[PDB]
This record gives sequence, C-alpha cells and structure tokens, in this order.
Amino acid sequence: FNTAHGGNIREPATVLGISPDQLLDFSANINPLGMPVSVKRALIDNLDCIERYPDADYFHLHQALARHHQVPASWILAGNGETESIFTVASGLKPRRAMIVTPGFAEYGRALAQSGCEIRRWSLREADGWQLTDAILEALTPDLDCLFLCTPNNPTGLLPERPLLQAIADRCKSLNINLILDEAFIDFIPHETGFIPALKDNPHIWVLRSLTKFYAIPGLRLGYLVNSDDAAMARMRRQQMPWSVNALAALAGEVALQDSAWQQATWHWLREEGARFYQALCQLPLLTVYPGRANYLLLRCEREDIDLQRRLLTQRILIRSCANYPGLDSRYYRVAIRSAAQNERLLAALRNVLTGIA
Amino acid sequence: FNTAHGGNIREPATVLGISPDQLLDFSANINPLGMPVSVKRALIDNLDCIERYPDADYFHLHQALARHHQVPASWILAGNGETESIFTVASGLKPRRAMIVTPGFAEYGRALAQSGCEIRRWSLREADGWQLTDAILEALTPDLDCLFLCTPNNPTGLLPERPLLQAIADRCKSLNINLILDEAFIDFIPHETGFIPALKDNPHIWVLRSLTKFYAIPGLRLGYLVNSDDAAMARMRRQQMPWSVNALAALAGEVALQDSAWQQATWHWLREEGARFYQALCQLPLLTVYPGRANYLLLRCEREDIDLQRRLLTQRILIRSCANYPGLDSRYYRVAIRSAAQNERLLAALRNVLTGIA
Repeated sequence: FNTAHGGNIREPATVLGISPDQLLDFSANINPLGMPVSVKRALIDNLDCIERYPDADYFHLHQALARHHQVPASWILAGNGETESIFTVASGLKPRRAMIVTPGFAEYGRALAQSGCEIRRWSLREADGWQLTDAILEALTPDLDCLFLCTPNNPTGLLPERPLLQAIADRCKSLNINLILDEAFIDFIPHETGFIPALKDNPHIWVLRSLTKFYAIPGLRLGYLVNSDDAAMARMRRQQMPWSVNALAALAGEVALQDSAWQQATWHWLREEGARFYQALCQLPLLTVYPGRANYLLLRCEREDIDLQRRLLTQRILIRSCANYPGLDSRYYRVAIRSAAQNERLLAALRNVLTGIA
Repeated sequence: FNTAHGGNIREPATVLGISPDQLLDFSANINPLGMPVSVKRALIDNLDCIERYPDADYFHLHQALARHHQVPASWILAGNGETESIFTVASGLKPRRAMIVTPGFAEYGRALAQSGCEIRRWSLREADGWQLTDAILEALTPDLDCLFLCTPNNPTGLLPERPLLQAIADRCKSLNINLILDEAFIDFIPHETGFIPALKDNPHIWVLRSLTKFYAIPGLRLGYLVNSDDAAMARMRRQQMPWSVNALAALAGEVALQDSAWQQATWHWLREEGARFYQALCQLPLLTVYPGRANYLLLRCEREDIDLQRRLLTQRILIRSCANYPGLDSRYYRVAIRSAAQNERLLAALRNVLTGIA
C-alpha cells in the first residue's frame, strides 16, 4: 500500500486480512504514556457539553494557551489539529513564492499547491546526514514570500541549531520573508523553548504547535498557531472556518496544560528508554539510525532488495515507509519510540530480518 | 453584539456580565431531546480511542452512512460538521459563477468568496412570504456553474415543494449547472426523503447533511456530502484535509444511526409541542410567525423601534437576530423550538414585551 501518512492501522490490518487491534503500531508518533489522567476525567465528567456548539471564539481554550506561553491571547488561533493550522497559515498568507525543505511533512506542499503558490524546494542532502545547513541562507532571496521549516524535522528527527535558526530568521526579516516554524514535536525535546518566547519582536515568524502527539490525543484533533502581527492574525481569524475545534478537544486541551508532572515524566522516559532504544537499534547490523531528538527515529536499511515494512507487517508490526517522501527512497523507514516492552518487540522483529546475513 | 452565527452563549453572557449557564438559548436549533442514550454510552466506553488518530478513510463511519441511505459508500464524504462539507463542495467544484438564494446560511457566500467565484444572488421576497418560487427558473442561465439551495431554508424554515425542486434540478441538468441541496434540517420534517434517493441518475446534484442538530451533537462536529459522480467525489477526497473528523464524532455518528426510535420520537415531539408552540406564538400581538417546517421559526416583530433580542437578553433568553442576513432587517428574529417548558419561558418573555401595547 501507499499511504500519505502513518498511523493507518485499519488500512494495514485490511491488507493482512486481520483486525487493527492485532497490530503493534510504530508508524505514528504518539506519547506512549497515554492520555493524561485528568483529561480522561474531565471528558467523562463534561461529556454533555457536546449538546451545544463549541464557543466560536474558544475563549477558555485560547486563554489557557496564552497563560501557558505567557503571551497575549490575541496572538493565538486554535485549529482542528496542527494540520488545519498549516492550511490556515498557507491560505491566510497566500504566498506567491514559497520555500519548503525536503524531506518534510507532506501537508506543507499540499496546502501551498491548493493556494496557488510557486513552490521552491530546498533539498537536504544524504551526504550531510540530512541536517539543515547554512547553505540555505544563500538560497533565500527577496522574491520569496514564505519559508517553512520543521523543528525538529519529520521524518529525520533532527533539530536545527539555534544559531542557524536565528540567522535564518534574521535574513527572513531582512528579505521580507515570513518564517513558519513547525514545532509539532518540540515539547519532547528536553531543553527546547522554541521561538514563541521571541515573537514579540518578530511579527514575521509564525509558530505551529500540536497537542496531539505530546498529550496522546491525536483522535481529538488539536493544534494552534501563534504570531504577534495584530493585523495578520485578525485576517486568519476572520477567514477561518467556524467551530473548527470540537468541544471535547477544547476541554482536553485546557486540562492537559494543567498537568505539571507530564512534561517531566515524558522527558524522563525519553531520556531513559528513548536512549536505550537508540542504542539497541544502532547495534543491529545492516541498519543506519539517525540521531532523532524527539519520539521517533529515521532508519536506513542497508540490506539490499528488502521491504522492511512488508517484512515487519508479516510479523504484525507496522512501521512508516519513507519512500514517498521527496528526497528519500525505499531504503528509508521511520519508527516511533514507545514503551520499553513495545520497543522490545520491534527490535526482536528487526533482528530476525537483519541478523545473521552476509 | 453582531455574531455571524447563533448559539453564542458565552458571548451573550459576557455582554450581560453573567455565566453562560444562566441563559436559556433559543438562538441555535438543537434537538431538545438531547444526546441519544446509546451515543453517550459508546463515547464513555470507547474514550481511549482518542489515543490514536482517526481512520483517515473513515471506513466504519462511511459504511454506516452508506447503509443508512442504501447508497454506495463511494458516494459519501464525511466532514467536520456540515460547514466543512460546504467549504469542501465550494473548493472542489471551484465554480466561476454561482447562485445562492438570500436570505440563507452565511457560509455559502463565505466559502464561494474565498474560492474566487462570481456570486449572483437570487432574492426571496417579503411579498412572497419568503417562499422560493418558480421565478428562479428564468434566472438560471447556461453560464452558471453552481446553484446552492437550502431545503428547508434557514432562517425561514420554508421547504420548496418537490415539483419546484424537480423542475430546478431538471433545468440545472440541462444547463450544466451543479445543484447543491443543503438538507441540514430535512430529518426533522416528518415526511421528507430529500434527494439522496434520486442521485443515482443525477450526478450533478450534491446533498449536504448534518448529524449535529437532529442527534444533538453539535459539539462533536459531524456532517457529510453525498454525490454519485465517481470522478468528482474522487477529487473531493484527494483534495481534502486529512483526519478532519475526530474519532468520537465518527463513533457517535455510527451509533446514532442505530437508534431506530429516535426519528419517531423527534417527529412526535415536533408534531405535538412544535405545533402547540407555533400556535401560541401566532396568538401574540404585534408579531408575524412564518410557517417553518423544522425545529425553528422565523419571527417578524411588528412593534416599532424595539430590539427583541436585546429585550429578551435582559430576561436571560437568547434569540437569533436576523438583521445581518442579506434581505432581512432589524424586525426579524429566529427562535428554536425546544421542550414545552423552555418554550413556555420564551412565550412569557415575548408576552411581557408585546402584550398590552397600542
């Protein structure tokens, strides 16, 4: 099969002729700790709120997000998943010319194509280990309207250094280029604040955030966009679709942000099991594992003519094939980092495929 | 205040300086019976499904909708509320020239404007009691790409006769005009099948449906579009935003359609309390009440210089002001039809404002 996004367990299970609950999914990167306790309680206790429309202005949710980031509520716009925020920014900025970095999340290109923009692709290089380098600076030109970066990048998991991002931000300010930073996974990286704390003096920077992966609520759909340009955000708001965020997602979001132990618990797990996982994967023969900073890792299979996703699916483990990402080929795959036990089943499966081969 | 849509209880309460739970809302038209029992159970029992992304293809939901209408599943596309279905059809059909009927739901014009279409408005007339007449047929011309009708119309509640809709449908087929029928409230009208049963031989007809009002789940956000043109629907699907429908909405939708007593219970209430409500409203002096067919009624206040919404809000009852609808003015308002008790509070409030006045 050829799926545009991971997490397609129903489709994968159908390919094998079995029930989705029989697959162990490593193709979507959801926090393994599961749904925050308080969130589950809040949903059960306030389920009747679905009998009314959500607040079209999402006052409570926006206030919660603003309190969390200590920024004016006017700088924030919640969306039906960060995927909606990507389409919102693309349609609201309507760039004539925009640059994206490949490989990267497919939706940037989809949103830009539909908005009628001329798309330029800045290609990351295998020889550079897929890292974003300062070579992109010379590629930025006055005629560019937007530049979209993913920090960290999906699927490589690599995080551009702060100095390089500042240099890019500064050149964009100077060349009148809007800089959109997709921080969907920034919460997972222990010491990483992102750019929200620097928007006050940078109205040309837009930050995309998601709550689905970090708080394990991808099924609720919730993300948001943050920007300090009063006029531009007003435009995003008046052009938006009404009631995009469902009432339970708004509730879960507000509650999730109250859990003051969640961030630490997640970072500890990533620091312990996540590092142990990277290590074990690197020990496997015929496999290159890139140093991802969040809860997923890009793998490059060195074994010739072998479909790792097909072989692991036979063992009822679903992984992401990155062959469809521009710039990557059939040797590349991506796996989530999950609980130790689940990670152990993935490793044992990879070993059967890669161990004892000349 | 000037709200684009009703149901704005948080905004209304803020205007008065009180909590939203202190207002009785007649400005949104949600089934008063509340959430179907089975739906509530299903949500509570399957709450953990939000830990995974929804099925991007919504296999189970689409199969349920197809079984319900006895049509191929390929003819259906679920959306994040019928509002999303309106934007989907507008963006997917990208009409160069389109006609809408005013007054009508505001989102048609919003979706068309953003899609860059030349909008023509067919004006309903106060002298006709706001009924759609065959005069529109001569207004249809070959250069039209789309014609959007609301059946029944919002806010008038009037349902164009089947013969007129067939005549419009036939002329559209002949002039190569796509006909989009918004059946959001068709479920409330006792003997009304809508056009889904006639799409097989009419690929130029698109039907919009909503589950939020009839099953009282506006907070979950769920609607869908139905059309029999294989190629056109394929286009709507490949151009769509991924995971638009949240997992709980998909679950509620499937379950709600299983309640075989819901339709009857709702029609009975509308036949009893709804008729008694129309009658009581007509007895009030200085007030014209249009004969709405679903769960809402358009009111025209005959009392000079009186803001009925402002006066009722002082009594903690929120109603819809239709002054913002093109074609209507400050004399027009809309109220939901709710439970007998709630309807009794609205009537007593209207009486204090309209009774005993020369």
